[PDB]
Amino acid sequence: ERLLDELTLEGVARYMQSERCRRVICLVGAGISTSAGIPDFRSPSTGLYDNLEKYHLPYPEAIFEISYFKKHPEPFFALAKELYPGQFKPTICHYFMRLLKDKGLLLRCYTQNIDTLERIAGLEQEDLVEAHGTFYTSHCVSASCRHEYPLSWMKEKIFSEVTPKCEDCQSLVKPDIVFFGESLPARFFSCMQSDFLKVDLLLVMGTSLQVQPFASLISKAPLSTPRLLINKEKAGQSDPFLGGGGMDFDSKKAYRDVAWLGECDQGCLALAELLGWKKELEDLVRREHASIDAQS
Ligand SMILES: COCCn1cc(COc2cccc(Cc3cnc(NC(=O)CSc4nc(C)cc(C)n4)s3)c2)nn1
Ligand SMILES: [Cl-]
Ligand SMILES: [Zn+2]
Repeated sequence: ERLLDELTLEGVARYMQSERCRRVICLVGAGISTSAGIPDFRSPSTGLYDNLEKYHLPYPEAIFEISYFKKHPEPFFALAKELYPGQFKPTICHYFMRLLKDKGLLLRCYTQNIDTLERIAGLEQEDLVEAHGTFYTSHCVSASCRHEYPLSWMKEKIFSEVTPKCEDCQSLVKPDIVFFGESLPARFFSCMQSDFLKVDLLLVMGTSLQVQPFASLISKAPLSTPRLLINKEKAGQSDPFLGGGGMDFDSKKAYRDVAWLGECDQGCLALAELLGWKKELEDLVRREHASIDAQS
C-alpha cells in the first residue's frame, strides 16, 4: 500500500509527478557545497583542528564557543578570513531546490550550511531553516542594541583584519552562525512541528545525518512519506550498537526509503532529467553561473 511504485529514483520521480506529491522538504548539508569549493569544516578529515596554532585556546573547541568568542573574538575572525570562500557559486543541487520553489513544490529547505549559497541560488528566508545559522546577516551582541549588519559589511571587517564592532554601541558584531553554547534558532522547532504535518516527500542531500539537530529530522516524517537520500554514502540507518525511525533501504520490510549513491550534483541532475526538467535546470545554472562569474 506504499506510495512509491518501486524503491528507485525512477519510482520517486513518478511519485513526484503524481497528484499525491505536492510538498517537498529538503534536508541538506555540507555535501551539497563541496562541489562549490567549500570544504566540510565539521569533518575531522578536513583538518580544522590541526590548523589552529598560535591561538592559546584552553581547548581546541573554544573557537566554536560563544563565551570564548565574546572575550577573545580575534581567533574566530582570523579563522574566518582563512576559510572565507573565494567565490559563492551555488551547485546544481542548490538550483534544483530553486526549481522546486518555482514549481510550487518546496515546503521548506532545512540546511546545516552557513555559506549562504541557498540564498544566492534564490531561496528566500521564508523557504529556509538554517539549523546552524548563517553568515548572511550579523548582529551586535549587546542585548539592548542588536543592530543588524549585512555580509558585505562583515566581509570588509574580516579581510581588513579589523575586529567588527557595532557603530551604535561598540560591542562586538557576530555572524548569525550558532556557536557552541548558543541555543538553536527557535524557528527550527516551530517550523519542524508544522512542516512535518504537511510533507509528501523528504529529499535528503549531502548530509551524513550524524550531528544534531539533523540527526532527528528524518524520524519526524509521517510513516507513509517517501524519503530519498542523494549522497556519496548511505546514511540515516539505525546504529546497531545503540539499540524506530531510521532509514530502511534494503530489508524485505523496506517500503519508502531510496538511496542514490554518488555525487549530489549528479543525482539531482538525474532526478531533474527524469522529471523533464534537465533543460530548465541547465538553463538556470548556466545563466546564474554566468551572472556570478561576471560580477564587476
Ligand atoms: C564544529 O561544529 C560545531 C557546531 N556548529 C557550529 C556551527 C555554526 O558555524 C560555526 C560556528 C562557530 C564557528 C565556526 C567556525 C567557522 C568560521 N568560518 C567558517 N567558514 C566556513 O567553513 C566556510 S563558509 C563561509 N561563508 C561565508 C559567507 C563566510 C565565511 C568565513 N565562511 S567555519 C562555525 N555549525 N556547527
Ligand atoms: Cl551531520
Ligand atoms: Zn550595538
